[PDB]
Amino acid sequence: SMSVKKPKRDDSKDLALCSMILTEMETHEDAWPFLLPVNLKLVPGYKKVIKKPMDFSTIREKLSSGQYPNLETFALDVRLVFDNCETFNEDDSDIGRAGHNMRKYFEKKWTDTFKV
Ligand SMILES: CCC(=O)c1c[nH]c(C(=O)OC)c1
Repeated sequence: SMSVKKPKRDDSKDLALCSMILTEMETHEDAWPFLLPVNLKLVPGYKKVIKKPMDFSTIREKLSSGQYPNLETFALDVRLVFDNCETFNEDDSDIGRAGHNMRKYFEKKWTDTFKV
């Protein structure tokens, strides 16, 4: 509270570390469904069903332009990518599978990078 400061983790490397994780995401072989925004004019349903579209290139742009206040807002957008994917795709589809795989890949890198 006021004048009662909690000790707080060093956050000076967060931007660089998030960029690094995002690069590992981008270069994963199952990243292809998520590299670019879904084409809202070629994909039926998507615009109406998915209220907040998100993809790696949009995350990269936001990261590169200081639009994440902290690492948690970054993780929220990354998870949003995979939550959208689950909403729109069958688990037993290539894209569905890819989403699960990439989510797992992210969360381990997240834990290993920041959870001490
Ligand atoms: C034609 C199908 C298609 O373009 C598509 C289906 N699901 C998705 C998607 O969820 O991208 C992440 C794209």
